[PDB]
Amino acid sequence: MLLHSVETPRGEILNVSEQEARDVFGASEQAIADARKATILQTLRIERDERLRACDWTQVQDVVLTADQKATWAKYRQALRDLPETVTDLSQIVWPQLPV
Repeated sequence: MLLHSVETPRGEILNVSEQEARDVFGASEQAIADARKATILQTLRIERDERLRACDWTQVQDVVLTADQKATWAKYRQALRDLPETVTDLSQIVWPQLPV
């Protein structure tokens, strides 16, 4: 996990570790925590969407899988959605790992 954006004293930096941000760019510990909160907040929402759209290869019934397999995968999406879609993602998301 690296901070997708730290607005350091020398300006804005894209895709940077907490180490690199402080070491080279001289980012504040309040600027690290902020960017950490915000990278987490970005990751968890997008990650839920990733689990849906990446596993969409099973959801398209064109694939040659059993109804059981496709149902387990239709449950995979629906279980991620059964978990409340966390607005302002400041809670450790624990969701299903894929069956196959």
